[PDB]
Amino acid sequence: SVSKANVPKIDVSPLFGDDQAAKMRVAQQIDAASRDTGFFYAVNHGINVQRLSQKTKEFHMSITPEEKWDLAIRAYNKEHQDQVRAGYYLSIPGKKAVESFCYLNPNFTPDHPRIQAKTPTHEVNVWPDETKHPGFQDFAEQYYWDVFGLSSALLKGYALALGKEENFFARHFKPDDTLASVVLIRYPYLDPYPEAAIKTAADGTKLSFEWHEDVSLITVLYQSNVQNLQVETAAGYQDIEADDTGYLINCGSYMAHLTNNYYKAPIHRVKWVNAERQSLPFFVNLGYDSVIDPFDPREPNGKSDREPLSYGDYLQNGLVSLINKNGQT
Ligand SMILES: C=C[C@@H](NC(=O)[C@H](CS)NC(=O)CCC[C@H](N)C(=O)O)C(=O)O
Ligand SMILES: [Fe+2]
Repeated sequence: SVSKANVPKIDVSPLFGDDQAAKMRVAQQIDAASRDTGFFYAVNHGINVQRLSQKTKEFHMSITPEEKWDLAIRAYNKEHQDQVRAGYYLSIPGKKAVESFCYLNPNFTPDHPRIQAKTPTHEVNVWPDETKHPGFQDFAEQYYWDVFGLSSALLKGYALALGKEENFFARHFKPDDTLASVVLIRYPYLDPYPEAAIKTAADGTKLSFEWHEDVSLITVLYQSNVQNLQVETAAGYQDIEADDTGYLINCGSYMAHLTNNYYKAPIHRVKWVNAERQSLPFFVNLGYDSVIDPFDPREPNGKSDREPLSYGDYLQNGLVSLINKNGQT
């Protein structure tokens, strides 16, 4: 039988305020978690996650096959050549159970300079029809900003944890340019459950999604209360307990690049569970030209061999790489 992973619950509320010592104590907990399994739960985050789950459920349960084609990314709909990242990722009954809706920075409009330059990784969100999904766009855009706010607080924790000034990451994470994404994932109950949608691990464990590191600086995740995630540690894969009041946080491979692997991007996977459930990640990405200098907090002089890498280059190589390893989602 499988061990439970150490995933501490960290009260992050001090990261929103001005008590500096209290913030350092939070930063210490982030450091410890980041250097152990690489996961923690942010609690006292201030987000209304009951409404987030409720409104997401309404959307997933009421969207029709026709609307899905109309919002489809280009992998499902060749008419939609500008939609690499944003839109609907369809299920395929009998083959692929998971389906999702991805959106980016709401400030990415036709008049934003990056959209006018056609810079890669930037797109204008697509939305379903307002009368069919009343309030959904407004809710989802407001959600993007609420989780942006949590994520900025978190990034102040990570900076402090690494011995830097608090805005070290947060100042490259800006409303005007962030490449961050929200994905509203539906994992359905199905019987019979399509076997092609289940993968078997080297240890026999049935999976919905195989082992990987995240393409992110950090990932800020809300999930329903159904246990599914596993993290690889030196002792094997361990179960991450559910907590549908908190956000599950981990570093992605950009953080590992910046810190010369002092904060690793923890390898994790998703168990197959036959139950209706939701997974709503926010992938904290910086702007296309952010190029933080890699450093190394193990070393007295803090210096690293690694070459700077622009977030945009990282993200474009990274998103195409995760689709070829683990399949189209
Ligand atoms: C967060 C956990 C979740 N996994 C996933 O969604 C997997 C790996 S984290 N991720 C993806 O497909 C990356 C797409 C990122 C998004 N379209 C974007 O353009 O930025 C799961 O529950 O399967
Ligand atoms: Fe992941």
